[PDB]
Amino acid sequence: HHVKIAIASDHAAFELKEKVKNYLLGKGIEVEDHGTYSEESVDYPDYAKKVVQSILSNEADFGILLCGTGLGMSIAANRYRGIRAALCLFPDMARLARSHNNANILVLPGRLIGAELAFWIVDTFLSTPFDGGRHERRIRKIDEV
Amino acid sequence: HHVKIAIASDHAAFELKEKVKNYLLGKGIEVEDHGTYSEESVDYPDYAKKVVQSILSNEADFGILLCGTGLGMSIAANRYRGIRAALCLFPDMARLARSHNNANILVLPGRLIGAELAFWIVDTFLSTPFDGGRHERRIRKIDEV
Amino acid sequence: HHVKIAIASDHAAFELKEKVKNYLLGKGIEVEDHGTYSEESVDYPDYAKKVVQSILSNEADFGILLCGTGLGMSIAANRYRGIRAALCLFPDMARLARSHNNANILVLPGRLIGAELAFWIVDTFLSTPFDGGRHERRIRKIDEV
Amino acid sequence: HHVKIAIASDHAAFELKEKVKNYLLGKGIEVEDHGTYSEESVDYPDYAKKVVQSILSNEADFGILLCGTGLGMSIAANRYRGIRAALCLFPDMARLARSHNNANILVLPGRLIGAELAFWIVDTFLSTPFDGGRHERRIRKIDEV
Repeated sequence: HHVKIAIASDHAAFELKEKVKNYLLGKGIEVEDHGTYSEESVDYPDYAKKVVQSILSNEADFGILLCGTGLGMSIAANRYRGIRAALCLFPDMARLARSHNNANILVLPGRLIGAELAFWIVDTFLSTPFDGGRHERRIRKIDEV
Repeated sequence: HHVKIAIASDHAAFELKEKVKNYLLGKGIEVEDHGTYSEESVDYPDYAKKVVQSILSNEADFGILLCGTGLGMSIAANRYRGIRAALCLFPDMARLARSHNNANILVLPGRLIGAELAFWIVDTFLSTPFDGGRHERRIRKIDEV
Repeated sequence: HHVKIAIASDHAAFELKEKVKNYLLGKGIEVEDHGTYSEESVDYPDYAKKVVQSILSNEADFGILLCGTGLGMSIAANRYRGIRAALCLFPDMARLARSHNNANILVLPGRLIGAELAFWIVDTFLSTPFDGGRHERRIRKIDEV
Repeated sequence: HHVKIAIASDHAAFELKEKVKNYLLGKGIEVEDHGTYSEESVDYPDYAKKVVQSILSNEADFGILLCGTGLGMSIAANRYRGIRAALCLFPDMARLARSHNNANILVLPGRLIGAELAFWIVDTFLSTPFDGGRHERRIRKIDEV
């Protein structure tokens, strides 16, 4: 449980964000919730930036970003060198995001998946090591922009 | 059929890339294939950059990028301002990628989905307009990095 | 809105069942809720049978069955000749379930999908006609046991 | 590798059926291929029955059935008492199909999923034990028709 998560969502994925946060808190995982804090309409990139800043500053180990489909977050967060944000719809995607892409942000679709599936994806994401190997060159090439 | 597509993949998604290319060619859609041109091992970011350059230079209207899971491509392509690359696993995701995110690159997982599903995703992506509206602010915010 | 739905779930998919029911009711669609009526533990086949009976007696036009993954319901309901229960995880599956399989029961996974995705699947299921054609022989063969 | 699989598909899922068969054969798993043996048009229920008969006669340990979407096979095979055929689109579904439903037939969508994903689903299906417990009552209730 000694892993620190920075989490954020827009209004469309607020409900799932809350469930994921509470799931983590229930395991004694340290969670910083960057919002949003209601279902009033907000813009996803504002929230991507808060989690990004926390990862780039080494203030959290992993990020979790959520919007309706995950697409907006997957686009906004990956604007930043050093960020590898992975939109995962089932656990094997999270496994590979970690194993192959050394992903540091998990992106979830708040209107598309169920909470219990989200929890399995989160557990896989947080418990899978990076394989290194031939993947390392590829991850470095992402940031050779 | 007057739409121009720039397509690329790594070796893991070469087979699906070829099928998608041929599907497009069979409809009389202009396709520029940036490679890779075999199953010999290559690095996905090298191929993301070729499609990106083509979109940013207004040499193609839409990009299609493929790797094993789509994750590497979704990360690498979204490093670039002006690029909105959307990892879509089923047609409604492509619909929303266009409607809400004005996506200009479709990312597909070459080992995860079937060809006929990929074709439906592609058809949806290429035939859905951007809604504009309140989405426009969000897409602009992505590039306010 | 002149379509009558018989719906049921076990305890694991109670929450989604309620959301789907209320979604339908909000469109003025007639819904008969066969339960379950809480999250206390129950057995999915008991609920499959209630919706099945309603379809076979021509008391409802379509059924909707839900459990955690959809698997139990897809197995239990398809024990009955005349029932074509289709486990659909995204809208194109519901489209084909109707177009090709003339499905009369939609099965949804209550822990795996999000409510808004479920609503799109339901809308597709209820609004897609059967194509007939060469599919008719296949549907008849299902019941030649 | 001492597990015997009976496999069958219609024409729409012939390609994936062949890949799955060869994957199994490459691990030294005994596979009986009930067809179909080309892409000429056939009717899925004819093939469901062949695998079903093999499972009910204790001539194979597990079945694998494939059609375009999996829906036809999931309906046709589950007509038979003693058969628990599970349409699985990702590995966790196969895990639960085994753990909770003691599934004896895996159903795969031949046009919807990629081969490497199918292989992961198959590996999970064949390597997961039934949990028993409170699931046993439910599986018995399926056959109390």
